[PDB]
Amino acid sequence: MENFEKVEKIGEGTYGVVYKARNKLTGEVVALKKIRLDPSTAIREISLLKELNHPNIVKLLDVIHTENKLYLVFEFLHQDLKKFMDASALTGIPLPLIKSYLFQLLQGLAFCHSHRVLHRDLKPQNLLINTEGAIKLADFGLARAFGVTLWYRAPEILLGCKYYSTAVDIWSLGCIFAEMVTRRALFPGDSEIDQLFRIFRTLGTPDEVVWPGVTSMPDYKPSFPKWARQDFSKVVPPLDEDGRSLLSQMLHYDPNKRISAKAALAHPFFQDVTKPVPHLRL
Ligand SMILES: Nc1nc(-c2cccc(CC(=O)O)c2)c2nc[nH]c2n1
Repeated sequence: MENFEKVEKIGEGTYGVVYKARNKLTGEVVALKKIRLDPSTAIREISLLKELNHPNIVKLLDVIHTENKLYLVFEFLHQDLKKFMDASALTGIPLPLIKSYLFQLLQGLAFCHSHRVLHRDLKPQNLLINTEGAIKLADFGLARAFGVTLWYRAPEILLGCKYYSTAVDIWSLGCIFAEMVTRRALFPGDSEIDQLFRIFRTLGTPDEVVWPGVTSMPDYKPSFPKWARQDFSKVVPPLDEDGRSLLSQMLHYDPNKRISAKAALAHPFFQDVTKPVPHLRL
């Protein structure tokens, strides 16, 4: 590369290959994302995301459009939440650290949402951690500009609603919360219908009482099986009553009923939040 002294593939991301790269002029290590194309609107829209700065969002440092190729340059972090959860599977992530991470992620969502930016595809691979106890969300705003792990997808998306709201991100974060606590994915579906039916088997099949308008969703079928709903006490033990209450508000079926990021920060579950230091093996 003409502007990067060295470049190493990290892995296959949601938009193309992601590289660890060293800027040739400055020496700075960045995450360089090559967008897999064959989009003038996307360039201007994403370029606006360069302006956003919060401690819990991965900075978009640059948008590079050269040689008819598109690259996004982001601030590099040394581990994602997926790998951290794997590394913590025998002990679990300590509760104070789960709580710190959830609090920080909600601050990042609240910031992004207040600026009219959604994620739409939050998942452990786009939640990145550092050695100082921070966690940051990567790739906020890209999905709208550009138009597969289904495990974190909100039910309205799975039911074919093409109108996204802030609530889709709260759903995904609720699923991630549950996974940090239990050390297993909450809804590890293998297809859209398996994903939907895993949700239904835990939370009950939605109906017009809990979710007015659900039966007019594009992909809703009156033939869906009708499962009863399970208690969160069975789903995320040993999470306490405060954590279970918050999770239940993040996982309401009706997106309009789900707690906002701002309201979630005020929940009693955060009546003793702290910022612990994680043990990261790099
Ligand atoms: N080390 C590192 N890795 C990634 C990364 C690498 C591969 C995949 C993804 C997410 C996905 O494609 O869904 C993210 C970063 N994104 C911003 N900063 C980053 N730093």
